[PDB]
Amino acid sequence: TKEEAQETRAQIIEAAERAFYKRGVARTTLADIAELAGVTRGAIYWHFNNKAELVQALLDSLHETHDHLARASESEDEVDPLGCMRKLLLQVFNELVLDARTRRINEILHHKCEFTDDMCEIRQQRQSAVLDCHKGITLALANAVRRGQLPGELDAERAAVAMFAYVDGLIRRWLLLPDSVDLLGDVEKWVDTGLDMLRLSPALRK
Amino acid sequence: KEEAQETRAQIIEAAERAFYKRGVARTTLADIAELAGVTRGAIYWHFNNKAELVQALLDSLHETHDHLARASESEDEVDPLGCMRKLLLQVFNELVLDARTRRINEILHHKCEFTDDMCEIRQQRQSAVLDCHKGITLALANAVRRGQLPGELDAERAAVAMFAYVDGLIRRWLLLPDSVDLLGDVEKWVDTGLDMLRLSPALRK
Ligand SMILES: O=c1c(O)c(-c2ccc(O)c(O)c2)oc2cc(O)cc(O)c12
Ligand SMILES: O=c1c(O)c(-c2ccc(O)c(O)c2)oc2cc(O)cc(O)c12
Repeated sequence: TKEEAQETRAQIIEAAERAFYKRGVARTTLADIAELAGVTRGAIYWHFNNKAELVQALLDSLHETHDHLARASESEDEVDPLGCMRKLLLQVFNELVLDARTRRINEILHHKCEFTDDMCEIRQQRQSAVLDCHKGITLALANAVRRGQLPGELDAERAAVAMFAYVDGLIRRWLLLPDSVDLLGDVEKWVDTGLDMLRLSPALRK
Repeated sequence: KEEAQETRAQIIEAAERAFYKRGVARTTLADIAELAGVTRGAIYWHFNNKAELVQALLDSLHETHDHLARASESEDEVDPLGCMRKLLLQVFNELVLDARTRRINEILHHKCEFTDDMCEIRQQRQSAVLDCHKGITLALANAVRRGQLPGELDAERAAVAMFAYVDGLIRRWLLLPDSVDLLGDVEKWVDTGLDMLRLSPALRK
């Protein structure tokens, strides 16, 4: 039963990471993920309708580790939301450098996953996630404005974009040129540089 | 002319269409040649492989901006920061206004995988970004050797932070266009980033 279904789902997802990583999403089909996993073909199709659905499963496995700190950062009851957002970003960067799984998935998302008309769902998916992530940072930022943590007149919306843009470019930079930027030693300076932009930038106000 | 000089240009325009439609990984020279109306032999004449075409698209982005870029990185110039702000203004303008620039960037960012089959693509991108970094740092060095940026700021970590902000903003606009108002609020976006290189203590040491 159940136990055995939910072990081969883990086996499928794990061969998917390895296969998308070696060969990229474009030219890896479910047929090939099946063989690496050792499962059958019908195993995969019961589990995952198609490739876009599997890509979304990997992208979802990234949320688990950061869950708690993000919903706390976002609740208007919490009294130190910018410190919750700070500590999230520290955990996001640490996990990236320490957890090879997390780094591998991010490198698939960033450097091995094309947007083509062939599978529009991958693009669509991604637009949702960045919108989701946008919705959260905004609420959290608004919370920091009320709590007088960041300038009281701040554009929460444009600040959320600046910040997402900075964190995303930084992750991508290090995925590309790791031995350049020591993300694990200065990790505090990287998170803080971005956060400074939100409290000091006049361009982000009004 | 002779035979065509601008067969090269016609192959490049077909490469952008092929790559934009179906992405770099599953585009062959045969697709590109069929699309260009020439033979594969005519392609190998200008290019040894696909990675070279990808390189040519990349290199074509530096043409419009190279003047404000060269002006920013020299000592002679009076206004180094104002040249980075102008360059970045032109970068964001060309992107929103030119479809070709927008398509080349959407190819680079969202339509080109880094794989073992073609490791020259990841390599060419590393060098391109390292090249860009040497530049940003030189531009940031003379600005601090002036009234423009705080004294003894780590030129290099601010170079990374800025390249990262801009690169992430561009990619974000390509993903969700009608969410950044990239054109019109242009001034604010460029400045949000440049405010970062002064105002931020974390960028100091
Ligand atoms: O939660 C966040 C998050 O996940 C990311 C992010 C960006 C790219 C990735 O590849 C990734 O794994 C994470 O940026 C953020 C930036 C913020 O200011 C606040 C956040 O809460 C997140
Ligand atoms: O010249 C620059 C440039 O080109 C880009 C850039 C980044 C990502 C792209 O995808 C792109 O097309 C351009 O960022 C910059 C950031 C700076 O601080 C200074 C610059 O001079 C540039």
